[PDB]
Amino acid sequence: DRPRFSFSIAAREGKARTGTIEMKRGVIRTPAFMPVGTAATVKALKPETVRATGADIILGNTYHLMLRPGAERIAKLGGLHSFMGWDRPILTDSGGYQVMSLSSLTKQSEEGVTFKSHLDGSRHMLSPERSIEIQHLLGSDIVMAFDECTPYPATPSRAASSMERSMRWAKRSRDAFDSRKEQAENAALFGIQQGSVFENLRQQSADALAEIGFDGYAVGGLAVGEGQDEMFRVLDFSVPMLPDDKPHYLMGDGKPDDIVGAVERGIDMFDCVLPTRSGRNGQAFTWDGPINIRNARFSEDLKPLDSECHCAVCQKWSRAYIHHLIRAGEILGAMLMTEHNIAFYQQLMQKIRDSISEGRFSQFAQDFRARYFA
Amino acid sequence: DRPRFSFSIAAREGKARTGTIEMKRGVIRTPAFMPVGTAATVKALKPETVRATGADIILGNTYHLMLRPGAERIAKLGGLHSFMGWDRPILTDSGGYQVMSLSSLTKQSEEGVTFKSHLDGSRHMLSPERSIEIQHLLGSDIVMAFDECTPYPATPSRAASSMERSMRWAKRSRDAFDSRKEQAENAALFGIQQGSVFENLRQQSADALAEIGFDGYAVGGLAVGEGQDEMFRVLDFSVPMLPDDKPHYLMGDGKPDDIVGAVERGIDMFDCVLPTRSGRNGQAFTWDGPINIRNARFSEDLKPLDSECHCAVCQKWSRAYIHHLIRAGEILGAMLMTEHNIAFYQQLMQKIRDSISEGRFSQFAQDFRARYFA
Ligand SMILES: [Zn+2]
Ligand SMILES: [Zn+2]
Repeated sequence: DRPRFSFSIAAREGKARTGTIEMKRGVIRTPAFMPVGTAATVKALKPETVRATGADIILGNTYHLMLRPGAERIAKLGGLHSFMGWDRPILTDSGGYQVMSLSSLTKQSEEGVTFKSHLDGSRHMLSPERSIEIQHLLGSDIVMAFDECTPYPATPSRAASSMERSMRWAKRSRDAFDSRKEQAENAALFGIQQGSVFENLRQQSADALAEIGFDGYAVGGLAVGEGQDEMFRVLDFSVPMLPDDKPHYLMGDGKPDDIVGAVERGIDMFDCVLPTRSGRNGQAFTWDGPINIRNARFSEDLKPLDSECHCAVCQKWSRAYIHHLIRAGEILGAMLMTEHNIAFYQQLMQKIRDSISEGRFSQFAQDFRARYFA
Repeated sequence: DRPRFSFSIAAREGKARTGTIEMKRGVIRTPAFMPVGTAATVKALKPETVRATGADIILGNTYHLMLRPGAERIAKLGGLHSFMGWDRPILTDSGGYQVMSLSSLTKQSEEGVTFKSHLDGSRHMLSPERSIEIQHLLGSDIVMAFDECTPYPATPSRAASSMERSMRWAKRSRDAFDSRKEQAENAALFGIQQGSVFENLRQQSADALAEIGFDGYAVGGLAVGEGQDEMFRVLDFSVPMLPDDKPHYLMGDGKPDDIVGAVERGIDMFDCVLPTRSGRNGQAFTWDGPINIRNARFSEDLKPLDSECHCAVCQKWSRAYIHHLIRAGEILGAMLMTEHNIAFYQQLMQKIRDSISEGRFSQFAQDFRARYFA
């Protein structure tokens, strides 16, 4: 019934857009938050719970999956969707970022990268061709081109070199994806803009990616230490360089205010790990800003994590109980914190979508920030 | 509507019985498996999931709760049921066993015991009066008398001394419970038979407890190293000493075959920790015996944990997936293993209840053992 891929914009306000991506496995409402699944699980949540929070799509980490349980093994078992029990779209990253951040003994070349697993020191390889193949074996719906990441800060020369290599690799990724009929006909492929903080390099990258042609365009290389002011400054000039009629995906971690500002700058998709990572460490998001539930001030607080949140956690349990669970190291604490935090991010996305649709997003952003930072 | 406490026996076969305990917060089907909640949580499960597995009642560990978050704190917050979100009956243990097993610097006397917390070395006290008070503060439905445990093996003299002290403490527990109107009118009190492996001491203990009078009678002091043959030998003579018309509660850990044999000997209630403890360590129960899901033989096994199990885990996920989760140390692995194992124990209890009701329990026990140990 549904097409391989169709992005439609229903409403706009300034640079912000709201709409839908239709794919074979489901519809994705945009702007979208895509919860992160590492090794075939969204931390401490059954897939049905992830869906109940409002997620339309989740991310799978290729690097983690190729190490454990293995890409070929997942294919033999019927693919990632079947394996983990999530039947809606899955976006897979290329594996490259985690190779840089997590792996050891990395050897980089124009062909790709060889590296040692951080788990057992076994040797592995990634390349544009192999990354696209692994994403095929997983049965990914949205496949990411394999690129070479640029650390922050980067000199103009190094940023240019890595961007140029990334563009050559974007073409190789495109060709690998297209040559595999089943993948080409059923999945989508996104390209990744590079260029660090440099406007000229960002423009060259956008031009190269548009010439190749992709179903969507990510902004890569941000959220890696430059800070919000600089990230926003780069997004100001970078997002307008990308094709307007395709989704714009900001890759990287983000707080609620990062998401709001990025949407104001034309971003349609987010993959923030913060709500799945920081939940078990005690951080809970609320409309009045984040709290750390471990703080002693919550030990006898009968209110829910957030006073307005519609999630199941906030309907049933108190701050006092969750404080106890997290302090005690109980698994249920991680379950409840993670469900609430992902649900909070999804409610943020719903408010963003509704406000853009109603032409009051700028007001929403101002009201959101005033209260969140009060 | 329902009474404070009413135990009714609907059917019998040999020493085995099936029936119901009616209490204000709900009906408990017997023979019953009562999943263990330590510090106000059944490991890795929301209360609704615990209920979905078939549990009618759960256990709360008094020792753990008095340390964290504290009994007075739980009372201030509205009681244990409200705190953790379980609205059905809760049985609380007295705290005594864990004082012996887990605490340090224990000082025992005829008055009670003082001890240091294993968490932070803070000093605490338990006595018949204080244990009953803590169970009141938690809002327990079934309160356990506070006793003095007897290690295995025990000399006849030491077993007699501890049994005699336990009987004096049973009277003190009875009086403390009765003097508190709200507790006496709404909760039930069980006494605990002691006497180690000695028939004469078990008889003296049963006589003392029956003279005092309780709503139910536990068999204490077993499942502590004597092994199944000896446990069954002691149950053979010990259970018939207890009043026939009240529930018989075996305190201690147990495998599926321990439960079946104990029911054959007249036990009505079980509190086995094994399914909540061993799940995250890899052990899954099946009708063909236990398996360890971490074993490499399961890495590509698409079958559910058990071929007949009706639990949600066995409807949705494969052995291969759960193998991966447990090997990877993922929280979802513990969630799924624990849900399946508790559900397996509940299905065992349902088959036991149905077979007794139908006068075919002896056949069920034989068939169960033949297959479980094949
Ligand atoms: Zn919530
Ligand atoms: Zn099952």
